[PDB]
Amino acid sequence: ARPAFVNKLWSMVNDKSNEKFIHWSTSGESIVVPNRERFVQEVLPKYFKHSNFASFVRQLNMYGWHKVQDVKSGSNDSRWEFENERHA
Repeated sequence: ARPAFVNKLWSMVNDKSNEKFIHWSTSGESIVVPNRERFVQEVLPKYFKHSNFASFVRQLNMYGWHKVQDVKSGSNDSRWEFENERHA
């Protein structure tokens, strides 16, 4: 059956009440978390009793989602946009 994590992710990203904290890009291709801190503080607890961002990202990685590291080191860090490896 669909894993509980995915059920929760699909539910949270599609719930308009979470819009400020996590939403699909307007293209519908990536999942955007504008600010890590607000998301962890206001959204995460609603779906996972005792979790944290590292746990959330670890689960995302297993399903093909990645925050591409395209900015040189030393050259924000709070914005997290996720893109999936699997393409059409």
